[PDB]
Amino acid sequence: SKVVYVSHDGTRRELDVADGVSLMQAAVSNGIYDIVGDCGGSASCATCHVYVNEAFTDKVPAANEREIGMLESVTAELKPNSRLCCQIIMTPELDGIVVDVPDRQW
Ligand code: FES
Repeated sequence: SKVVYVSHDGTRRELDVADGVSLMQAAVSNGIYDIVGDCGGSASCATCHVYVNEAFTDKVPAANEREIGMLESVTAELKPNSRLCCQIIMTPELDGIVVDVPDRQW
């Protein structure tokens, strides 16, 4: 399924992500350098921060308590649509999802 990672300067990078793969994993294994994913996807670091386009924030599972706590420590601006993309699992239902990546993770 399609996922578009828009870098902070506007570059739209599209990837085909298989079902069950997190957006963080697909990102770090396909050159999306603006996403670090340091902890490996256990909602333990804040380095996979992205802004989910509002047309999809409702189709994606709500952030659990751990993510909510971790998001408080994001280094870039924290927005209402901020999410740790390691917590977003790709599914056909999300095909076309767009996420904007901040200018910093650390
Ligand atoms: S990869 Fe660490 S919180 Fe997402």
